[PDB]
Amino acid sequence: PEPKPGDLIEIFRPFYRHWAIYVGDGYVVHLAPPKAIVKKELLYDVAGSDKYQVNNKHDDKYSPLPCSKIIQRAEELVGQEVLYKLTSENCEHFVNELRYGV
Repeated sequence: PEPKPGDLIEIFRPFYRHWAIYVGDGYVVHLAPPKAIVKKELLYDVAGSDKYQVNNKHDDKYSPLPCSKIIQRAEELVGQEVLYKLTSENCEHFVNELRYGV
């Protein structure tokens, strides 16, 4: 089933979860090493063969930003580097910041 634009994507990679944000038409916005940059890539490629799901876990208590703001922000961040560690705590924080705001 296809994710909605703005949906948080939890990719069950072996021994670690990788987070992304769906920005429509098959694409996700996520942090990746090409030292790590914000990339706009195909969900097909980012998920690979790994199991994944939509997980807007904080939607029950927190209110998501309008889907226009989620996409404008996520896409206007693409290209910008992050000099911090690619921890699942940080990958979750990065996407939660895009969906819910600061």
